[PDB]
Amino acid sequence: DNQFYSVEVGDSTFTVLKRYQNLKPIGSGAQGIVCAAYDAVLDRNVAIKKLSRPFQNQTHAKRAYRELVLMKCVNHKNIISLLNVFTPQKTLEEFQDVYLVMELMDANLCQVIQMELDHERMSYLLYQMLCGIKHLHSAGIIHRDLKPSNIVVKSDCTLKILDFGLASFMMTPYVVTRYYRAPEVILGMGYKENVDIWSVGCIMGEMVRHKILFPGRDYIDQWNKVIEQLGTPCPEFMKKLQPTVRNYVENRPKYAGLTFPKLFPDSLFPADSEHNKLKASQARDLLSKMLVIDPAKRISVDDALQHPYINVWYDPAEVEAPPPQLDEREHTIEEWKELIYKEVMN
Ligand SMILES: COc1ccccc1Nc1cc2cnn(-c3csc(C(=O)NC4COC4)c3)c2cc1F
Repeated sequence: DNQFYSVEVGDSTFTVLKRYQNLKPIGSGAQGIVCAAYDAVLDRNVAIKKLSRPFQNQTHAKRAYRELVLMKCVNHKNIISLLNVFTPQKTLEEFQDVYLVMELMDANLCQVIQMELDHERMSYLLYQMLCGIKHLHSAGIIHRDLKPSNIVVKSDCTLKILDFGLASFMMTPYVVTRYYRAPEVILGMGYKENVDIWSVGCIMGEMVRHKILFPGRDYIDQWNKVIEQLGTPCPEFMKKLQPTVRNYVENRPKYAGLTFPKLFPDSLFPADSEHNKLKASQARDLLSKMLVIDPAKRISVDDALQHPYINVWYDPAEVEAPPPQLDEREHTIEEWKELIYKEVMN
């Protein structure tokens, strides 16, 4: 008679509704554990993420409350949608965990980057990323923390973006990934819409190079790998920095920056036919417009969707979407509990 049952997937206890059967682990981020299962009601396979007590601290509660509201507020083919929310607990006092159900995908973008892709599939994945990004901007949402681990794909090359970005001490052993954050985020300078274009550039470069473009233990090593490859930024970008961080960055050794045919040689691109030779140059051209330190010179999302390497998928009903207030604050763990609990009850 109990409409719930408990399964032990790895070390986490998955207490889900009886409609979800055959639970199997598929992924693991930092906010919860994800499982695949068969939804006996909808007759389809779903992905279930379990958020263990998200009100336990401010970082977990701010992120959980954020993505819980936006996923019923924003819809798109390239932005993941909510299928069902539930908690096995009955009252606010007993409230513990939140389970998010979404349509099951086939792989992470990290698994796809490890593969060798043609120009058709690379351009299509990059087209779907810019479509969902522009819908986020159309809804007044800027990500600033795009990364392959939060992007899922299917075998038919369909792409969807999992999370909604940044708004922070972490009491956890798992470290966050910062290799894809724009220089303005690395140095704290303020941003516009095109801050996510940089993250697209690091991903697109990684699909070609099969190596993290700007690795490092901290922002100290990361900014080094940026200027050692793209070059020391121009003084107009310099003066836009805060005086403290402007001094440190200006005091670094000056680099001319390697050219883009050198950062991405032709041997890394499908270059056997004439059509493949042209697409390799168009791809490298999009890398040149996206991977630039200065945001004022950086290409925008709308201009990237019209780039020759991308606009082969251009379709008006697919690019844009309707545009659908502001709940940013600081609460206690008890206040955060009720705020998240009522969002689950809806
Ligand atoms: C509700 O979820 C969320 C909501 C909000 C933010 C994040 C999430 N997390 C999240 C969602 C999804 C959907 N798909 N995958 C997936 C990766 S790999 C694979 C697979 O191996 N599929 C094979 C087995 O049958 C084909 C399937 C996910 C992995 C995830 F971490």
